[PDB]
Formats: sequence, structure tokens, C-alpha cells
Amino acid sequence: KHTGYVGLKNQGATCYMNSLLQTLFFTNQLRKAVYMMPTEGDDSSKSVPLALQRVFYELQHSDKPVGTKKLTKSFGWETLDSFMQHDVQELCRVLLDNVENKMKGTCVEGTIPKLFRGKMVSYIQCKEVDYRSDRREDYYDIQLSIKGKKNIFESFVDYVAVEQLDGDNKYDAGEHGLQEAEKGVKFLTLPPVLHLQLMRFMYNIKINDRFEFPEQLPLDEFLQKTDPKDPANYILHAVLVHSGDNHGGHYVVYLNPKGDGKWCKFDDDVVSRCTKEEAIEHNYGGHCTNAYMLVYIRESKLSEVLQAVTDHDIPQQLVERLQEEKRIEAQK
Ligand SMILES: *CCS(=O)(=O)Nc1ccccc1-c1ccc(C(=O)N2CCC(O)(Cn3cnc4c(cnn4C)c3=O)CC2)cc1
Repeated sequence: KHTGYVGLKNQGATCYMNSLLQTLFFTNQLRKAVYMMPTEGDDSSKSVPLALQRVFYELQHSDKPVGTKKLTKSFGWETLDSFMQHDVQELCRVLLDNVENKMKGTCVEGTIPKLFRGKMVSYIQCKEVDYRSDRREDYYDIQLSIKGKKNIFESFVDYVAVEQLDGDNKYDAGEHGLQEAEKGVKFLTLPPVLHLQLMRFMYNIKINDRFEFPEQLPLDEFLQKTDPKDPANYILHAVLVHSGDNHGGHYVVYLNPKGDGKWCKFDDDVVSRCTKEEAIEHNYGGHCTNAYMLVYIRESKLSEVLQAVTDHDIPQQLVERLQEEKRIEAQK
């Protein structure tokens, strides 16, 4: 490390896990809140919140690559194929739901939805009658279509496009009977930290087409009502990348941890400084290396989301417990 940052060990076929864990570790406001969870009574192997606390501590203090085996055991993905049969956002949810639940009743209650939860409306509009129905939905991540899309702007256009409900899937309008209708989605809110998965793996082959994403992403036009006080501009924080064919692959994540455009590549135990071009354009696709997930941060939230974490931010009770474990282990 001429980077200051420590890598995670490759201990097994955990695919995207390591890339996702670094992305979460460098969500500093989330890291701090994780450090505050009351894990003192927890059981030292069945607790996912404790096991997340353990990995973050080590990523923050260790000079050697950090292990993840207690973490995987704690949420029960211990088989060759639990990673290959899930999406990256499904793992994230498994992680953030344990943590969110542990935070209930404490001073950090609500941190996870505060950081990751946005709101959208799904609406249905009949074409031959007055009935419209609008219903809100929460999301913690967005899955974007890429097949046939030059870029993120076009994936968003596609995402909010009007879908017809005619002939065979006519819409049931209740007292109005079956009807032709149009349906679509609009954002009401976009959260501070925006997780986008790129739908590159489809039923089971990989799509390697060129798909462009920018360092700065203006999303105002996809919101139902904009706010002149807080515009929906986002800054690219992480690029999770997969290289190779459908079957079998190499996994890296590029991050700019401090949000200043000084980029770093995290390839398991190796971490190196890289160029902006290597982190962004070189993963557009179109050798067969490319992004499958992106993390953007709302510009007006960047300072808070990436607030400096210090050693004092870890309560000593938790530091003592993790130390006693290193010492029990260190006895070979
Ligand atoms: C576990 C990696 S592997 O080396 O074992 N490769 C592998 C081998 C056999 C069968 C499947 C794979 C495989 C499994 C998983 C990925 C992968 O890294 N993913 C899965 C897709 C991903 O979640 C992004 N994504 C999210 N949601 C999606 C889609 C498509 N449609 N939806 C709703 C999508 O692509 C990223 C992580 C690669 C290879």
C-alpha cells in the first residue's frame, strides 16, 4: 500500500462479496453507525451485525489483508452456489436489513433507510376512461436495463417510459371493467447514496455491450417534482466490475473513497492507485471488462456521507471484544 487502504482476502468463491464490502466500508456514515450497534450480548458466531463490525474494524486498523469467513458463516451463505444464485443487491439487502434491525431502539435508528431508501410512484392511467391509480413504492436500489442502451441517461428514459396494457394484458379498472391503459413510474425521491445495478447477466449469459456512465449524473428530469434548493446531481463513488465470460470471472472494485477523484483499484488483497480513465471509461465494455454496479452519491450529501472516521469512533467495549478474539485466535 502506497494507498493507505487495506485489501480483503480471497478465501473462497464469494464472487462480488468483497467488492460490495469495500463499497459499504467506504460509506463512512454507514460505517460509523455500524460501529455503534449494541452487539455486547450477541453470540460471537451467529451475529451478522457483530461480524460486520469485525470486518470494518479490521479494514480500518489492519496492515494485512482481512478475512471474511465468520461473516459468511453468520448469514449462512456457505455453499459453492449461494453466491452464484443471488444478485449483488440481494446480498446487500441481507446485510443492511440485519444492521437496520439491530439499530432499532438505539441512537442510530433509521440510518439505513436515511442513506439508501428512495420513493417512486407507479401510476396507471386508463386511455378510454377517467380512472387513474397512483401508488408509492420504496426502493433501496435500482436495476437498469442496458441491452440496446448507449448510456445511463437512456436506461433511465427506458426505466420511466410508458408501458401499454392492451389486448391480452388489459388492465382491471374495477367498476370500469377491463381496459386499455398506460402505466409508468416516476421518482418522487432519490436517496443520498444511489445503488444502480446494470442488468448485464440475463436468462444465463453475460452481455458485454458498450454502456457509458459519467462521473457526474444529473437526474432532475426523472423526478416528479424538482427542488431548486437541492438539485438531483450525483457524483460517482464506486464502480464494481466483472471481467471475462458468462461462466467464471475476475472481480474488482474501483472507488474514490474520499470523493475527490483520486481513484483506487481494489483487487482482493491488492490495492493500488489508478487513473480516472481506468476506473470509468475502461469499464464501458464494447477486452470484456465492464461495470455491473455503480454507486453514486448526491452532491449535497457528499460531505456527510463521507465524513471522516477516526479511531475514537469505535467504542472501547467493542474494541476490547475484538482484541480478546484476536488474542484467543493468536494462541494458534
Ligand atoms: C459467482 C461468480 S461465478 O464465477 O461463480 N460465475 C457464474 C458461474 C455460473 C453461473 C453464474 C455465474 C455468475 C453469477 C453471478 C454473477 C454476478 O456477478 N452477479 C449476478 C448479476 C448482478 O447481480 C447484476 N444484476 C442484478 N440484477 C439483475 C441482473 C439482471 N437482471 N437482474 C434483475 C443483473 O445482472 C451482478 C452480480 C456473475 C456470474
